Amino acid sequence: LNLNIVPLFEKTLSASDAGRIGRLVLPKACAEAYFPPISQSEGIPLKIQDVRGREWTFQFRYWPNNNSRMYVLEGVTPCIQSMMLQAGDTVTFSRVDPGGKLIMGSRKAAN
DNA sequence: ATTCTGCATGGAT
DNA sequence: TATCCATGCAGAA
Ligand SMILES: [Hg+2]
Repeated sequence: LNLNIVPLFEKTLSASDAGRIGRLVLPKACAEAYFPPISQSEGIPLKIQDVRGREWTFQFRYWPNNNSRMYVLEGVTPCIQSMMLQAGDTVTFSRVDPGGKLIMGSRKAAN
């Protein structure tokens, strides 16, 4: 059958996202809009392939923030290093239709 | 000291 | 006023 890659959204890494803590923050709008919906704080494990085949597995989860939710992927440090990534570079998420498989990529900062 | 948690804050807009 | 995510910041180990 016929296949296509739908871009979902991107995230320009912050220091907090890029450093040692291992959590990459997702803006709520984007999280709820493009990832599986989730009803509990401690969310689900989420598998994302990269261009060169490799599956990564993060916990996709959130906490109560104000009267809403703040969202994150936990356990990302391996992947960031593997991709030689820093604050200011950018990660792009993307979906493959039909079937809705999640994949990812990144690019270096503008300089 | 250190890393991990689980939020809460407040700066930026 | 409001929103909200980058970073603070305390337990707990
Ligand atoms: Hg990654």
